[PDB]
Amino acid sequence: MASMERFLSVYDEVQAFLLDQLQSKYEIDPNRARYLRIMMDTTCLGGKYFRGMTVVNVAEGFLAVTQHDEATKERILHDACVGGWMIEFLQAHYLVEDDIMDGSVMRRGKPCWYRFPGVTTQCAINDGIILKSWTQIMAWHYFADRPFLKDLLCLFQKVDYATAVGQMYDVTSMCDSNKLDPEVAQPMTTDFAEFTPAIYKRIVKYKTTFYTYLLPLVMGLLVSEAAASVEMNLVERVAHLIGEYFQVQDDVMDCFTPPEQLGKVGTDIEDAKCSWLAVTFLGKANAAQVAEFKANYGEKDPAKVAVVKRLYSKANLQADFAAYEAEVVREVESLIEQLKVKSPTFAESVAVVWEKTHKR
Amino acid sequence: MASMERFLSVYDEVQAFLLDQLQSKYEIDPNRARYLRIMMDTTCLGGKYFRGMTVVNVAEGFLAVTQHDEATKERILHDACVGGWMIEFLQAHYLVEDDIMDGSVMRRGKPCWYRFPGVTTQCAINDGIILKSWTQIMAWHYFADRPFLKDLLCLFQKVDYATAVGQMYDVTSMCDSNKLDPEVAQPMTTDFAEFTPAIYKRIVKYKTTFYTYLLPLVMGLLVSEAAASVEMNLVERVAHLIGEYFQVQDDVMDCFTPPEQLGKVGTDIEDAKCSWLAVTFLGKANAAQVAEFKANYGEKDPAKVAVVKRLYSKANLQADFAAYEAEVVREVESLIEQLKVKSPTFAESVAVVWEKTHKR
Ligand SMILES: Cn1[nH]c(=O)cc1Nc1ccccc1
Ligand SMILES: Cn1[nH]c(=O)cc1Nc1ccccc1
Ligand SMILES: Cn1[nH]c(=O)cc1Nc1ccccc1
Ligand SMILES: Cn1[nH]c(=O)cc1Nc1ccccc1
Ligand SMILES: [Zn+2]
Ligand SMILES: [Zn+2]
Ligand SMILES: [Zn+2]
Ligand SMILES: [Zn+2]
Repeated sequence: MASMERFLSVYDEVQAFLLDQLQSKYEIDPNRARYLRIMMDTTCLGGKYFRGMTVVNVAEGFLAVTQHDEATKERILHDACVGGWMIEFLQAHYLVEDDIMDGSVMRRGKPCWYRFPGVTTQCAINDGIILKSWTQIMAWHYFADRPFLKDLLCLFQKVDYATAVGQMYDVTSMCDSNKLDPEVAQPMTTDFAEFTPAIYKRIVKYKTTFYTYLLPLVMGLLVSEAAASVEMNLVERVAHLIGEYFQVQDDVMDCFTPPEQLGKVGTDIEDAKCSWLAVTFLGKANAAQVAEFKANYGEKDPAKVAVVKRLYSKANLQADFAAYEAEVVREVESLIEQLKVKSPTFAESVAVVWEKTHKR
Repeated sequence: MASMERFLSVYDEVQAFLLDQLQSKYEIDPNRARYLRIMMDTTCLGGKYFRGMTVVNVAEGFLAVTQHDEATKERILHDACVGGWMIEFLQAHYLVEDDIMDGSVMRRGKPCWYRFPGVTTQCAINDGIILKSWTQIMAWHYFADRPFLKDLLCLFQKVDYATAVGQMYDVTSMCDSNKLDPEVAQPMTTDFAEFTPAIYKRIVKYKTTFYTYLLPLVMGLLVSEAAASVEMNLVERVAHLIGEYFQVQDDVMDCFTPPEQLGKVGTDIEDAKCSWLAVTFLGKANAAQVAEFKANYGEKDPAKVAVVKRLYSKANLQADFAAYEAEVVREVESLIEQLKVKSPTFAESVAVVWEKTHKR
């Protein structure tokens, strides 16, 4: 059975389990069950399933080199699919809530969930809470007797937390740290002194890399009972590196990819985000350019946004990106090589992860 | 050491642990650490700590009748305080998010968190996410080697889920079930056919009773290694009963307690909530009264809200409340008696829980 079909069948299984349990144990009625079914499909389906499928990929890698009964192979694959879905549902939680937080309009060419006419923010916040609770219901049901249950919950827990910490880092990235105060409305930074590579890296490391690359990799090891075949510090390092790279790409696209292609109208400039473009622009700009940046950034006014886009174009940031790219290639290759010492197989899964990110 | 002082010291300990771990492991800076410290205090402190203190109370009950080394008594009490804080932080999560969801103004005589000038909804949603992640960080750290860790996480998990399901039941309670559809903006019910005792009970059972009464009781049993001294079905029944009663009281107060006393301006009528007053009014009203209710309920207009308040006054709902109260007294006493069969001590903790609710 091909990986994607297995993964998608498990979605149907898991959905049916969750909705059946709401009827038998939580006194739900059919109309609310239908609402939740539609919520799950709309928020969890329709992406590329990169994260969930990485869990499946890692597990398949181990199966190819490990002796097992056929029933055991199927069990490990079912586990990897459920675990993949846990990550996809955790992402869905964060997308729902983030879209609300940011007042976002679209996501993947469709309205944000909260904007659906029969949803509203009042329900959507709670819907996003339910998305994440479903991750736990899945784990407790499908993995109840599994030897990796503890380590899987503890890891999941840490990644979730890191993610929420990263969201805080993100939404506060255009404030001056020394001015943060719940009592005082937060001015946008005037100096941009905190738009540095190191500050940027911290945002991205927590907000994206733990759930997008670390969790899928390590969950595939856990459901494979293979975490002792890897040096965990190398897994962390490679995950944080590829994940950073993934975000820089996302930041570039926000500014330069046509809205129809992107699935949304990017607003990083208007939102004054600490993006890779802004940090790298401020890293090479002259005094006059920095001044023109400060006068136009973080403003909804389209004339000012176009001034910022023009400043990025004239600044030839494509060249800084090529250079960053080349350095990421060196380091990712270095880590992959290091991972071969203890597990060729896992090194190869990381290679696959890298190819799917590198050239996308 | 008195229970409240122990409980409050543990708060300081747990806060310090969480903020220290954010500095040493999550790369946090001092200003964001301060923001989170202020968030925790503002959202978790200042209530009566009924829920957290119930865990401590149950545990103290067992200590009085069980042989242990002094160090063990202290360990069990420390555990009960951490576990109490887990519940208080879970409530804080839900209050933060619910206040946002409902567009609430005040809570306990202070502005809702999201309304603080340097917070905003964009941060507050995430803050509420962090509140709940902190429950898990506490459990994994303080209870890592504990024999009850599994059962405690699994229970916690189920209660959290039940709560989010109850929130869905609540926010959808003024819609016609058969009209729920994410594609279509939801009209308020015109018939009120779903304002029944049984539908009401389901809302309250999930939205409040699991986290307010069941979880504190059962967490006190778990940290005491005493869950085999009780019949769990009796614990559930008594928890659901007292919790229902607690909510009916809350519903009455929303309408009739002066705003300064309540800590907020109650808006159940304007929000068209399925309250105990509305269900009991519709249960005794004549045709003309029902018609006047339908014309005025669920409308911000103060003239219409005063018409609804007047209809409740003329309907002498105090008498239905006395009658309900008397029946709750019978049943709670019956369950307490039943609980004495296997544990006098735990029966007595439930009595204390009841006295603190009954006459408050
Ligand atoms: C363009 N420049 N050259 C490198 O080698 C790295 C960067 N910028 C960067 C800063 C923070 C995170 C990721 C990339
Ligand atoms: C201005 N130009 N037009 C596009 O479509 C993309 C870019 N520049 C770019 C910046 C950083 C990395 C890669 C490309
Ligand atoms: C007033 N009436 N008499 C009872 O004995 C109970 C109710 N009403 C009620 C309905 C749903 C939940 C809780 C109370
Ligand atoms: C109208 N009246 N004035 C108050 O202050 C309270 C009530 N009535 C009431 C309704 C149900 C239960 C208890 C009291
Ligand atoms: Zn965001
Ligand atoms: Zn982006
Ligand atoms: Zn609410
Ligand atoms: Zn209320």
